[PDB]
Amino acid sequence: MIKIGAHMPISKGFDRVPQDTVNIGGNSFQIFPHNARSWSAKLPSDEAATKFKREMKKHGIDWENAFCHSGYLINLASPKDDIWQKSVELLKKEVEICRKLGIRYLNIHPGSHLGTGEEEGIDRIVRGLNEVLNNTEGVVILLENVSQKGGNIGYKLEQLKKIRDLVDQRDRVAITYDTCHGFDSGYDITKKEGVEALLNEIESLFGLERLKMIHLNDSKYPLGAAKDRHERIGSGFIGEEGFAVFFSFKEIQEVPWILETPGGNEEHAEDIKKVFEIIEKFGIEV
Ligand SMILES: [Zn+2]
Repeated sequence: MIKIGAHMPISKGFDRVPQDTVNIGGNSFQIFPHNARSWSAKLPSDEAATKFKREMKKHGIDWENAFCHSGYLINLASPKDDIWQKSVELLKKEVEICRKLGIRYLNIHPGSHLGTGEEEGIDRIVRGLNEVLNNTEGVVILLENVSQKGGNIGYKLEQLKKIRDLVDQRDRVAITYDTCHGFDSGYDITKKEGVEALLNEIESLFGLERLKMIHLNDSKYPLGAAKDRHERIGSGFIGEEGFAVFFSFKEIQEVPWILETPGGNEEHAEDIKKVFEIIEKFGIEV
């Protein structure tokens, strides 16, 4: 079946997310683990966590379709030690928030070396991940591919594998594929050859079961732009045709599609409708 959803607001409480998900036509979702302004974040209370799990059960949300996404502050590739340390300590807290909520996945951008070098930046990420993983249990951290802006690490899937193969607990590191970041970086999912090459690269670098989530974003810019601006499904340079090709692969259908396109619940409900519209219009099986 198609597993699809969106990044959901948590400002009215975690427990409202399951209901909001089915109300936009989804059965999967992504959420921030908190709304902290700085390096310290609160845990959900026992009460909040219980309500969240109860609503999850009520609405039958598959726990393999529910993700947390870490915030913008954390940078494990930071050349600043104090930023690296604080980032490490906040990520641990975020893992513990996931544990409390029952969330199995925490998704992050690997980091930015801010112009101090990709190789040293990768080692820092690796070391940060070790400190986090070796001091926590259960939760799997997902590495997201990103756009090639500034010192971003991870715009090539090769970079995610270099990080992952050096981590102590590899089984607790997996992969998220963002279609907009990939498109920025030359990954052409608008052609079947492109999708096939993507799949082969994922299979060879990590194995296909390491692909835990797809961030389904159209792009404001052409293939290779490296611009990192998301676009509504069907309104960008990937388009209805591009996504139709992408959707035709069973390997792609196996993974939850999570929207990070502009707007909120209202706009995302439309994108979800658009996805099924594309599926119907182009005669995609299923
Ligand atoms: Zn992200």
